[PDB]
Amino acid sequence: KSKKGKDGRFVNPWPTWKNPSIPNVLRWLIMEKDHSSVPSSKEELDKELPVLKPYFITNPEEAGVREAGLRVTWLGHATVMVEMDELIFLTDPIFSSRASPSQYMGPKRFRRSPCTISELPPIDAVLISHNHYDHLDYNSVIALNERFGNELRWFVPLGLLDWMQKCGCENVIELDWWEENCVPGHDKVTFVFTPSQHWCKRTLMDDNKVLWGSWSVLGPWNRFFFAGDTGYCPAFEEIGKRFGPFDLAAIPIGAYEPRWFMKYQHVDPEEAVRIHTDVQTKKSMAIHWGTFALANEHYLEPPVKLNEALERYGLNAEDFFVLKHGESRYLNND
Amino acid sequence: SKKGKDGRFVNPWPTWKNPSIPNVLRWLIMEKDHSSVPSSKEELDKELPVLKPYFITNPEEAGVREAGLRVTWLGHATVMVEMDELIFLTDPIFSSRASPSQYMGPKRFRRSPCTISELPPIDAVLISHNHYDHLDYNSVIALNERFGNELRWFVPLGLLDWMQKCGCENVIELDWWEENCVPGHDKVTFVFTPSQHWCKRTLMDDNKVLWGSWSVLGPWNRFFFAGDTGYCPAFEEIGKRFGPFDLAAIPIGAYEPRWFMKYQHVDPEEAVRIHTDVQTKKSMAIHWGTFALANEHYLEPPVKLNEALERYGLNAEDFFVLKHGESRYLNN
Ligand SMILES: C[C@H](CCC(=O)O)[C@H]1CC[C@H]2[C@@H]3CC[C@@H]4C[C@H](O)CC[C@]4(C)[C@H]3C[C@H](O)[C@]12C
Ligand SMILES: C[C@H](CCC(=O)O)[C@H]1CC[C@H]2[C@@H]3CC[C@@H]4C[C@H](O)CC[C@]4(C)[C@H]3C[C@H](O)[C@]12C
Ligand SMILES: C[C@H](CCC(=O)O)[C@H]1CC[C@H]2[C@@H]3CC[C@@H]4C[C@H](O)CC[C@]4(C)[C@H]3C[C@H](O)[C@]12C
Ligand SMILES: C[C@H](CCC(=O)O)[C@H]1CC[C@H]2[C@@H]3CC[C@@H]4C[C@H](O)CC[C@]4(C)[C@H]3C[C@H](O)[C@]12C
Ligand SMILES: C[C@H](CCC(=O)O)[C@H]1CC[C@H]2[C@@H]3CC[C@@H]4C[C@H](O)CC[C@]4(C)[C@H]3C[C@H](O)[C@]12C
Ligand SMILES: C[C@H](CCC(=O)O)[C@H]1CC[C@H]2[C@@H]3CC[C@@H]4C[C@H](O)CC[C@]4(C)[C@H]3C[C@H](O)[C@]12C
Ligand SMILES: C[C@H](CCC(=O)O)[C@H]1CC[C@H]2[C@@H]3CC[C@@H]4C[C@H](O)CC[C@]4(C)[C@H]3C[C@H](O)[C@]12C
Ligand SMILES: C[C@H](CCC(=O)O)[C@H]1CC[C@H]2[C@@H]3CC[C@@H]4C[C@H](O)CC[C@]4(C)[C@H]3C[C@H](O)[C@]12C
Ligand SMILES: C[C@H](CCC(=O)O)[C@H]1CC[C@H]2[C@@H]3CC[C@@H]4C[C@H](O)CC[C@]4(C)[C@H]3C[C@H](O)[C@]12C
Ligand SMILES: C[C@H](CCC(=O)O)[C@H]1CC[C@H]2[C@@H]3CC[C@@H]4C[C@H](O)CC[C@]4(C)[C@H]3C[C@H](O)[C@]12C
Ligand SMILES: O=S(=O)(O)c1cc(S(=O)(=O)O)c2cc(S(=O)(=O)O)ccc2c1
Ligand SMILES: [Zn+2]
Ligand SMILES: [Zn+2]
Ligand SMILES: [Zn+2]
Ligand SMILES: [Zn+2]
Repeated sequence: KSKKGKDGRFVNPWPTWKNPSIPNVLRWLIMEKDHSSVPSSKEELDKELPVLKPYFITNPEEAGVREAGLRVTWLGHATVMVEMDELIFLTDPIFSSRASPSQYMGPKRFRRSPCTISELPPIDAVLISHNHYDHLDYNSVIALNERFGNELRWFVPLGLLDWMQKCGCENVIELDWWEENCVPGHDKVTFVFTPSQHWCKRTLMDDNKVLWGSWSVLGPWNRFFFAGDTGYCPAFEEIGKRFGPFDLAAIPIGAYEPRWFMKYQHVDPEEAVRIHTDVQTKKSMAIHWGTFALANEHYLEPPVKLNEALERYGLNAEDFFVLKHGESRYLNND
Repeated sequence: SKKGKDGRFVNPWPTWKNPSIPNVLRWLIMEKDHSSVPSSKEELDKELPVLKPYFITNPEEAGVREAGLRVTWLGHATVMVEMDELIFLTDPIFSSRASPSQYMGPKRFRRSPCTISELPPIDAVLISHNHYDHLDYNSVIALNERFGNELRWFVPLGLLDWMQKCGCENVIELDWWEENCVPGHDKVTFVFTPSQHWCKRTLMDDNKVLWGSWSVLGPWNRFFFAGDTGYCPAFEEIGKRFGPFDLAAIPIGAYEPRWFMKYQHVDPEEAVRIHTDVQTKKSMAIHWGTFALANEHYLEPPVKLNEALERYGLNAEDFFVLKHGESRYLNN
């Protein structure tokens, strides 16, 4: 322990130790989402954003990794299924149509989930970046703990242990910044909770009662990063130094409109490539975007801006790629 | 005329039927005890396989026109019927949970055979009553969003406000024994007909809106849809005014325990009794298999229906149960 940014707790709750943060939010009702991307008749969306059928549906076998490499599947938004070092773990699972506490108001995904809970292979762990309704889905937790359970190791930030138990999960681990743990079975892999510049909120006045963050999974064979939700911040340089080089990093590239406002909690594609450089990863996956309209940008804009920023930094789509809904990708290491 | 209409108690709608008795006491702490226990995904694939509808692989097989009659079961009471230049949906529920909340309520154990975007052009939807497993807010939004005036909403008395607040302009409030039609081709008639059930969505809105059943009289085929009901008269009356019918969709589920349910939910024997009363050639067996709204085994209703069919001198052909997503072309 020499020079890591730690928490990061004001009076009772946690602010971001990062300097760029400014405290002023006015939340989500009808206001900035509105319709400035204008998703048209679904056939348009099928052409632009085709939802694929994941490999583990047609071929339920083959869903391991056979050590060596690293397989990844994008299940919309921040839902990512990662297979490595004899483990298959999900990240920020959202399978409901609506990311909201109500059934009558809230952002409803314009792209259906590539698969269902019953159809996915045996999960060994779930990673929760923060507690927002588009990353933490009550019904999804219910489904996973109904099919899985005790066998499902939930890795959550500080403050969500109570919530997880109230949902009905027994194998739950609260982690603080730079804290680590593992799956009981496979001790060779370590799951570390690492900083991020975001916030937490589900109800009134519980703002930041629970922590946010990012996850670093250190296997013997593969190293993986998952940013979650964040604006640009110096803690990703710290992550790239302490850990790294990583094999895959999942970086949000969406919901970066009113930068003047979002920039403190949401990178844009330029800042996303900035993250990719910071974390010292070999490859990066474009998560967020494409699933929910959580900001004002055109729903196809973030990939275009990502390619522009990639060219800016002298990189190619190979280094930082965007998948289709349900598409998979295998990556074998040196 | 003999037609038994009704009614208007000193405040809400009665059933006016003799058998009605006090039997409500909402199911939030009532028979929650789930003793049918659907589980074991292996059990669900074998027991209740969800089929993939024809209009998925061949969306153009919209059928209809052919003088006959096609039906597709999309779980619970959600049924798509195509005949006599019409494709109309009935009691559409596509959400997982039939509840006003996202945290409590009956979550279907058999997911919907298809989604809203995948179905062919629907010309009409029929709403039997306002319960959360027959009237689904999100489904209504979806259809009036993909569709608009291109949707004939037929609702009981008291539901016009709800539908307009949802955003539908093509809505018709009916009192049972009243008729109407779809603008384009008026040759087909939609009639709201009696039934023995109740209505409730919130606190103190008990029976503010009517329940009932639907009779669709085309030039070529006549079709009945019961909706939700316990056994009561007027099914003979329905068989009298119109009929003989070609198809009837009769609920066969959510009947146990009997002492509580008999007055608003038929059992399969009473379903066969309805089949006889209404004068239909064939029957489709709706409700059941999708949501657990009672204590009976989730597989029991088909067995009890076949037992009652043998009982009443009828064959499985006369009263058939489809699989989830299966279709059937009842011609002639
Ligand atoms: C706009 C209405 C009331 C209108 C009025 O009477 O003026 C108000 C009353 C309830 C308010 C919500 C309460 C919960 C939230 C509190 C946040 O700190 C701001 C966003 C939310 C989601 C609020 C949004 C909005 O400010 C609402 C919906
Ligand atoms: C659902 C009831 C009324 C039902 C009825 O009496 O028929 C209405 C009455 C007051 C309504 C709220 C008033 C403040 C807000 C107004 C916004 O424009 C939409 C969100 C809110 C938070 C509304 C949500 C909801 O639409 C409420 C709670
Ligand atoms: C009970 C009706 C729906 C009735 C129906 O569909 O017939 C629903 C519709 C809108 C819902 C409200 C929306 C705003 C609020 C959302 C909160 O997360 C819970 C409390 C409130 C005040 C909700 C209470 C209740 O859940 C309402 C009023
Ligand atoms: C009330 C139901 C269960 C009711 C039943 O037995 O049918 C319970 C089951 C799980 C419960 C939730 C667990 C997670 C959350 C814990 C919070 O500290 C309060 C809100 C939430 C969202 C809870 C709300 C509510 O208390 C729920 C949904
Ligand atoms: C009104 C009851 C009961 C009062 C009590 O237990 O003393 C209280 C108990 C718990 C309260 C809820 C807990 C979860 C949420 C906490 C938020 O910070 C504000 C909104 C919510 C949704 C609260 C709204 C409401 O105020 C509740 C439901
Ligand atoms: C049992 C609790 C209260 C617990 C206590 O006694 O402290 C009570 C409080 C409010 C009650 C609900 C009120 C609305 C409904 C009234 C019906 O007649 C039965 C079902 C419902 C949905 C009730 C279910 C249950 O009877 C609840 C949830
Ligand atoms: C989610 C809040 C608060 C949780 C917390 O902050 O600790 C809890 C506290 C009070 C809870 C309610 C108490 C009465 C009811 C009890 C029933 O068995 C389930 C539904 C109801 C309506 C409960 C729903 C939910 O479980 C509530 C609203
Ligand atoms: C706002 C939290 C969700 C918090 C979370 O998801 O973490 C949810 C969880 C349980 C929800 C309650 C369930 C019972 C009631 C359902 C009604 O139709 C609206 C009012 C009540 C009292 C609900 C209010 C609100 O919708 C609650 C309290
Ligand atoms: C409050 C939102 C819309 C808010 C917005 O436009 O941003 C509105 C939009 C549609 C509204 C619903 C329409 C159908 C119902 C009408 C009832 O008489 C009251 C409950 C319901 C379920 C309404 C609840 C609430 O009033 C909703 C959900
Ligand atoms: C707090 C407002 C008062 C505003 C008004 O006078 O309209 C009241 C009056 C109208 C109320 C709604 C009317 C329809 C529903 C009646 C239910 O039995 C409880 C939930 C609902 C959804 C109510 C929630 C809430 O109790 C509201 C929104
Ligand atoms: O568990 S799943 O089989 O993966 C699952 C879970 C939910 S739910 O989380 O919201 O209950 C779903 C909700 C919808 S809907 O359009 O919003 O009604 C559709 C499909 C779903 C599939
Ligand atoms: Zn967020
Ligand atoms: Zn987000
Ligand atoms: Zn009913
Ligand atoms: Zn029903």
